[PDB]
Amino acid sequence: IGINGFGRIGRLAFRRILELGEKSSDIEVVAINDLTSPALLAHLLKYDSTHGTLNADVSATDDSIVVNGKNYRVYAEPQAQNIPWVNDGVDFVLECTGFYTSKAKSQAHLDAGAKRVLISAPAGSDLKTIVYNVNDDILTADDRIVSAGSCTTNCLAPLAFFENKEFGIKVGTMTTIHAYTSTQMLLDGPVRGGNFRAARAAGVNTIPHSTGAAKALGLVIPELNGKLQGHAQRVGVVDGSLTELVAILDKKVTADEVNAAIKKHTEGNESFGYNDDEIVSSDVIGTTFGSIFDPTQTEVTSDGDNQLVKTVAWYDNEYGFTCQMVRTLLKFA
Amino acid sequence: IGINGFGRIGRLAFRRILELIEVVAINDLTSPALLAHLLKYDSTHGTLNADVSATDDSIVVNGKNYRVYAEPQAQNVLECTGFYTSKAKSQAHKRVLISAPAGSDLKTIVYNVNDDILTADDRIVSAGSCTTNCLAPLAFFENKEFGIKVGTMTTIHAYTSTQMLLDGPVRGGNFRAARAAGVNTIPHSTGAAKALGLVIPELNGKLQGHAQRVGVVDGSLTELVAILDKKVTADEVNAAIKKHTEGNESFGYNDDEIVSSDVIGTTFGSIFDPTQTEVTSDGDNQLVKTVAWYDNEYGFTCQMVRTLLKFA
Amino acid sequence: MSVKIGINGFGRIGRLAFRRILELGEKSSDIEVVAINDLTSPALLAHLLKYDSTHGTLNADVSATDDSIVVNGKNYRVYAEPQAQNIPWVKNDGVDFVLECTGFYTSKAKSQAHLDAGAKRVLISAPAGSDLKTIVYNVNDDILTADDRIVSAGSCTTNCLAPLAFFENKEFGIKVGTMTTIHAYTSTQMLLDGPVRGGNFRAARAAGVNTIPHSTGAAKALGLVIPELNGKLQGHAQRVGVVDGSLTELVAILDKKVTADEVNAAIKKHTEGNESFGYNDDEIVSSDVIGTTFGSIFDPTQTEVTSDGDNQLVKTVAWYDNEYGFTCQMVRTLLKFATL
Amino acid sequence: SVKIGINGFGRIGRLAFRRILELSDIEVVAINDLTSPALLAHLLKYDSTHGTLNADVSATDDSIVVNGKNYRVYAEPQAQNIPWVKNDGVDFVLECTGFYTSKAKSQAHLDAGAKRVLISAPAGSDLKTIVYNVNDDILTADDRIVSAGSCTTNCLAPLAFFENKEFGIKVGTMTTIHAYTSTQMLLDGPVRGGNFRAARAAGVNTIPHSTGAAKALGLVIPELNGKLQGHAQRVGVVDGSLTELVAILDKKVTADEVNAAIKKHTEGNESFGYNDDEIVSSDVIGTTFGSIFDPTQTEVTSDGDNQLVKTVAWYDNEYGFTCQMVRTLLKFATL
Ligand SMILES: NC(=O)c1ccc[n+]([C@@H]2O[C@H](COP(=O)([O-])OP(=O)(O)OC[C@H]3O[C@@H](n4cnc5c(N)ncnc54)[C@H](O)[C@@H]3O)[C@@H](O)[C@H]2O)c1
Ligand SMILES: NC(=O)c1ccc[n+]([C@@H]2O[C@H](COP(=O)([O-])OP(=O)(O)OC[C@H]3O[C@@H](n4cnc5c(N)ncnc54)[C@H](O)[C@@H]3O)[C@@H](O)[C@H]2O)c1
Ligand SMILES: NC(=O)c1ccc[n+]([C@@H]2O[C@H](COP(=O)([O-])OP(=O)(O)OC[C@H]3O[C@@H](n4cnc5c(N)ncnc54)[C@H](O)[C@@H]3O)[C@@H](O)[C@H]2O)c1
Ligand SMILES: NC(=O)c1ccc[n+]([C@@H]2O[C@H](COP(=O)([O-])OP(=O)(O)OC[C@H]3O[C@@H](n4cnc5c(N)ncnc54)[C@H](O)[C@@H]3O)[C@@H](O)[C@H]2O)c1
Repeated sequence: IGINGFGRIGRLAFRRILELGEKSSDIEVVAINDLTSPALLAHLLKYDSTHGTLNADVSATDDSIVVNGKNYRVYAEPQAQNIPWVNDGVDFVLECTGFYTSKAKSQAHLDAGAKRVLISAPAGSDLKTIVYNVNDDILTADDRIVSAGSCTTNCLAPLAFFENKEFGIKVGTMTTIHAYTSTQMLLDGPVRGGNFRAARAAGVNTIPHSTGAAKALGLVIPELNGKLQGHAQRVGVVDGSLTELVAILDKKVTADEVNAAIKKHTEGNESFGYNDDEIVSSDVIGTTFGSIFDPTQTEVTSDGDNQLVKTVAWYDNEYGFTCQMVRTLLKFA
Repeated sequence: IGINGFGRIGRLAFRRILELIEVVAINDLTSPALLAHLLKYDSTHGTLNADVSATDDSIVVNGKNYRVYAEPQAQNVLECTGFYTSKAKSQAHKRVLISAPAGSDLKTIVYNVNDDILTADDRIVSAGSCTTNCLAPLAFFENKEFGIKVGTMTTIHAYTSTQMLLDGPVRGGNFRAARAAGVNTIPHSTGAAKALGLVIPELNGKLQGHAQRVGVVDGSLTELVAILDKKVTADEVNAAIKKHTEGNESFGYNDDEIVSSDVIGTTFGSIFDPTQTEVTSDGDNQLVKTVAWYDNEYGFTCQMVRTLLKFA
Repeated sequence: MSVKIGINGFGRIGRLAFRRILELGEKSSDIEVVAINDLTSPALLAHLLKYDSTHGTLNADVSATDDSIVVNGKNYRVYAEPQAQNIPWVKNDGVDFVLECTGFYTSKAKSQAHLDAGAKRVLISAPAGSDLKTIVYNVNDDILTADDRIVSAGSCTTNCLAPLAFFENKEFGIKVGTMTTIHAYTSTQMLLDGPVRGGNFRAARAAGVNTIPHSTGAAKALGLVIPELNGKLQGHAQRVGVVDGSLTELVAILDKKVTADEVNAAIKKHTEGNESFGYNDDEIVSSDVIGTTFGSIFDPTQTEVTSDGDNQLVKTVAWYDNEYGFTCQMVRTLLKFATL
Repeated sequence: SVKIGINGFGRIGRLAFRRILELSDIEVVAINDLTSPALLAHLLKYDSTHGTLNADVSATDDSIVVNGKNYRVYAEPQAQNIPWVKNDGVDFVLECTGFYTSKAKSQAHLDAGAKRVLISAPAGSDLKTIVYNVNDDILTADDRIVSAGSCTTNCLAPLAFFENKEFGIKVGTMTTIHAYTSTQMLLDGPVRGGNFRAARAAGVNTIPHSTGAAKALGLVIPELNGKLQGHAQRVGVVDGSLTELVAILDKKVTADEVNAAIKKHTEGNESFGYNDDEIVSSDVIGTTFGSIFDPTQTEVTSDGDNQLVKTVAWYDNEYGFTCQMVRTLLKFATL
């Protein structure tokens, strides 16, 4: 594997692959590309303000990072086609930059000689978007450029998939109360894209924000195609998010009935977990699920024949999503 | 006018009454010196542009004396302590306005929704919660125009003084209220939806909802997801609700794509935000999302003071 | 057949002390915790032990009963007696020794209550006056004797400053010093501006959105830990908007003319194999020390010597996890104090 | 009227615009940045630190409109190609981009036809560094490119100047407990310059950080050249900072004596204020002083003949420093 973008997702992908050890023996990272010195990349891998200090020996050379006696070549090629990692025997590209979020853009990795590309984000409606343990089965040996979806997609998908299987979703709306991310502003100022809300200080604001996670969920769950919409509120934490789903269902239900039906689909599920301890956002930081169902927030509102059903799942939008991406990575082998 | 509880709401009530009626005395659990200091210097709302000092038994603002008591039992009124949230408790205090929900056995007033149910016989009145003053007008005018069959609310809400600075024992013993407010999204109860029946009787039993407490000092928004009687578009929802904001000092309007800190210091109980309106349709099934911002401190406080002035 | 601990105050320090004793396992075998006292339900105490916003989720089986907390099949009786003298844990649970972590018994006279309830010994998780021993493990744990009944583990700042000042003074001689600790907010601070116990104008202010100047006795009282520095240091804190992780800056006039390299090499040698006084030259920031087991971590990258002829100021800096770092120091002092 | 072009409509640039607007025979006529006028108008109107501008703010395709007055917005990354002198009559450029932090770079504004340039940062040793009400008197009619120093320089300079005047500073060290700034990272990641500490999430860290404010204070107070060093701790608030100074003085002093001596130099001083109410960082947000002396934190440590003196001053590193720069801009008109 070649990692393009050794950012939050790229470095956590590296940590996840490393900590899996033998359960990841079928893959091996060999090289990294970013816009930065190997010295700083080694430093950021080692010391993480959100996830703590890597329990491993981390150093840098003029052109690489060294972890536990193993050399990882670092390039600084802004153009994906000019990365010569295919010098390192790269077969697949983990595309984590946010600048190649297209079949047409990620084509560059296939030009540099990659077999396959997995993009760490939504990447259009014209390729497969995989949420592991929802639709990883649509993957075939012909697939060259695949989206691992967004963090919100990996949280919403299993909640919606199993809720719809059990009760039938006619229509739903989503709000994700979502940790701030690296595209946001530390202080009010000019932001790429020019968005009036993305421009605002992330740490001291609730910021309404677009996600396609609901609108595009059709790519992951065809039966929900065109049935969901939603948006995010970016709030003042570094990591840890929850998705609220409000839906009209086919079936009349109670909260207990919704919770027992969804919970059964979490039994032994490493992608879609369960928690009824009344956790809060920081409790999911470092968890390995893409989605954690929280029955304690389930709410069914009924007046005669009209019924609204609220369900909620937590997610570590960094490490939780990353563990989903790595599961999807391993399946590509 | 006696302010019981010179806290966030009590001190902002004092600032609001001053900047506009007159306060004559204050009760809390603290020295006059600290109360004068907290009135003067406010981490959320800035420095009071007035001369503030203390004596051994009072606060002085612009040459005017405001007597300070430290009596825990009110049996020794703007009730802002959070410890007298009942007709029975507030009995201790001509009239009492409680700065919070206070049960189903007295009137709960959201100014510019139901302040007209007030009569000269009313002695103990609830000004409702901050969330009630935000939700009420959004639900009232949305229901008037389109008919709400059923709705759920989520308020993305600033942390408040009942929450914990760091994980620890909290009064009430709630597992979530116990957790560090500044570094958590914390699911949290509000009665604002379930009890909205007290303010808007026809929405009784039609709404539920809850809060997510998030890591800002002040400034909140309410999301309402509803099944309506009428098929609508976002533009149609926004134009219909917006007309009810024209000249409305309690229910304002903003389409500039603001964020939470922009409402800090605003005088509305509720600010409709058309930019977040969302209609989801598959055949005959339709969900409508509407959103209103609120300064849960100063916005709610300006609502309480409007309700206070109507008592004269 | 070991010394049985009652924890009074299952707060930040109390719960982390419990986690530290648990994770030490056999290295803590000559201690065992049997009982807890606080102002709350066992259900909430078990919840707070399990889920920690700063230090993460306890890798253990945690539950509650009507009157206790259960960790890994082991029962820990929970009382809710606000008066230390009325905690029946001596007769009920066999408590030898009280770990006093409430902040409300921060005196020989107040902590006397535990000796009245029948405890042999009390270790206070804070400064507790100038009339009992204040121990910083690996500076002065040697002044402990079997006669000692009520002992202070010092403050977090004391456990950070003490070794930095002790070894700096040993190598160069401190004539005079001032300290500033840039310190995480703590549970005594306010979430939003308002009335605070003690009435302090600064402690009253919203902790998350302010730099708040604040008293520490850590410098003034450092004499209790290091007699030769007695009356030579003063200092104060700036409380800043993080949940945990602090650093102490020491500015001193030394006997010796020095360079930064010379100060760093001399102090560093006293960190070799030192479980209490660690070393880090990776250019870390506050969050990097959250969960570290040192009371103090020397940071040579911040060392600064300012010279104009014969006038010289030396700035040295050490990080500390004011929660878990200090707690690991308190537990080291606990394991010695009980085994005396 | 004094006619101003703002280059860089960032934190400092937008606050400079607010300050000049609220003031006095000074007027902004044009703005240059790398963004839409729509977003610039939005950020001027709504400020997460300083609140909502009490004025009517709108945008056109090429300008910002405030209270029926048009302010042309350019998007020229090269200072020499900003046509604001011929188009808008710009006299003085307020350089607030961070990318022209040199006599040689800011020369570009003089090439585009500007009379003078004031740079909102340290800008080297080969032009004057002015802290208003310390050394604004060294300005002459020949000075065309001037540094306003840093926020920390405007806080430290008066504290050190008046402390040294009264007692003589032999040697000092500074720590500024400083709000996070726009160069810092919202989350751990690659940062320009590659600094291991500047790379770290600003909102959840105390981050040790360089300032030249002490080492280069020689530019403002020549006699303290080589006598001071120091550094910053970047902490998790949006704005509001304090400078601690620890010094060996010529004179034996008490805290009361230090406080009375320094306080005298704050009387009527619009640049170097006084506050003994036991304030905290947020209380200085929106204040107009470059420095606010806080006697409550004064500390003298003595053993025999060895004495350390700790003094402290607060500063709104945004609006306080900005009010200092606008003061230096108005003095430019008297030249
Ligand atoms: N952070 C999350 O919660 C999260 C989770 C799921 C999806 N994602 C997606 O993953 C991607 C990465 O986001 P992130 O949070 O890691 O951001 P980040 O800014 O931390 O990571 C981006 C990294 O890519 C590097 N980079 C940028 N342009 C490059 C180029 N042209 N060539 C090489 N390297 C380049 C940057 O220097 C940086 O290190 C985005 O597409 C994002 O939407 C993020
Ligand atoms: N802050 C908000 O967003 C908001 C908005 C609407 C309503 N409210 C309600 O207003 C009330 C006050 O909340 P707040 O945010 O001002 O909190 P706060 O804690 O700052 O104010 C409460 C004040 O009352 C004092 N007090 C406590 N017990 C007392 C007693 N027995 N006698 C006298 N004084 C006593 C406290 O010392 C404190 O000064 C609560 O009911 C709250 O639910 C809060
Ligand atoms: N937090 C730090 O960084 C730190 C570091 C070292 C020292 N300390 C000291 O440790 C002590 C505790 O501080 P903390 O941060 O753990 O605070 P905390 O508020 O989290 O813990 C105090 C606990 O004691 C309980 N309590 C209070 N009064 C009680 C009583 N009368 N009886 C029983 N339980 C009672 C409270 O309910 C709470 O659970 C203080 O003396 C503090 O100064 C704190
Ligand atoms: N923020 C503070 O506390 C503070 C205080 C004193 C000094 N300063 C200095 O002020 C300057 C600006 O700092 P800031 O915090 O306002 O930063 P900022 O990022 O908020 O502002 C910089 C602005 O300049 C614009 N810009 C960048 N390059 C440009 C170019 N070539 N042409 C035109 N516009 C360009 C950017 O779009 C942005 O709007 C820096 O030199 C900084 O060191 C900052």
